Amino acid sequence: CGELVWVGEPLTLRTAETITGKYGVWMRDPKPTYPYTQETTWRIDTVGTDVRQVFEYDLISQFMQGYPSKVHILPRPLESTGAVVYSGSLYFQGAESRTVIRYELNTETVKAEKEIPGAGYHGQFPYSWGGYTDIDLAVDEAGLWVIYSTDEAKGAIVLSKLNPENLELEQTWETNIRKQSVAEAFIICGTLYTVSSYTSADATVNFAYDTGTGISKTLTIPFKNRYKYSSMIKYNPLEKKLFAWDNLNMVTYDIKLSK
Repeated sequence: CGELVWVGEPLTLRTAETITGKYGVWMRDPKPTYPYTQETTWRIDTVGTDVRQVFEYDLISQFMQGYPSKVHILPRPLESTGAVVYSGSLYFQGAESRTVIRYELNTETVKAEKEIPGAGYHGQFPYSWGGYTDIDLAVDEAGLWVIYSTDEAKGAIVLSKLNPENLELEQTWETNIRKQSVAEAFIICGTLYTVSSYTSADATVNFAYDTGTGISKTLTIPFKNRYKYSSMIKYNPLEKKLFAWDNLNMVTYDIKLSK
């Protein structure tokens, strides 16, 4: 679980789109929990205002291969498609709010709701590609996180580790990078990494903040994005890959860590 040293070229995901026909924003659980398995996937369709539908699929279904097994109707709409599934629950930001909601998928139950203290929302502290990217939920090898900013932090990235059961903020770190200066961010092995553009063609993983030590540094790892679409990239620690949505396709990026 060392420092990132390389990011691969983006590879189009064809699996879920092939079996289902939907390009959709796809999510997988890095801690699959019975009765779900590694073949289970969830899609948020990105069409419409105040989206509440999450579609659940078994891609090796013995009953209805190709069609959703279940459609969940969330009790609050999504602020953005940047939700995560972790340990059997969907964690999402409620529209027009700084609230994170834990929705248990197999029981359709809200198990926790938490206001992220002081967090900006709805266009106050977006990433550099704009949109409602103020609050970014992330999963890594140690569980669930949230990436945000606050007025007191003057727009610098704040990072909190979340208790997945009750959404308490178990530890917080105020980092030394402005959120609006980077295009997206993700956590790998307890290090926050950010992506920046530095010309019209060229982007890099440009910064690292290690939550274990507090130490940060500039990086220059090439990051080959196809587009500049306001979204959140999500690390999947089970697959050890980054998953991104660009409005056309889901793509994965392979990673290498120093050994």
